[PDB]
Amino acid sequence: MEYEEITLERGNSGLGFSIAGGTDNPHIGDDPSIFITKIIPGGAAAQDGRLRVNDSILFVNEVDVREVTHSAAVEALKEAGSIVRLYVMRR
Repeated sequence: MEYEEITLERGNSGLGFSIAGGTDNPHIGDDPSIFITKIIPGGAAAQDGRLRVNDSILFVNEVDVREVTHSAAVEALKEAGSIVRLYVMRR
C-alpha cells in the first residue's frame, strides 16, 4: 500500500467525501483502519479530484488516525480547517 496526500478545501458544505473506518467503526475487517467509502460530487473532494474512495486515512492536517475513532477521523476532515492535505493508503 502507498501513502498519498490530498489537499482539499473544505467547501462551505465540507471537504467532499465520506469515510468509513476507525477505532469505533471497523469499516474494514474489524480494524481501526480508516478508509473512505464515497466522495460526494460537487464538493471540494469531487471538485478537486485528488482523492479516491477506499483510501485509508493515515493523517489529516496534522493528526494521526492510526488509533482514532471513525468519528475522530470524520471530525479530522471537519477539523482540517479548509484546504487540508489528507494522507490516505492505496493498495
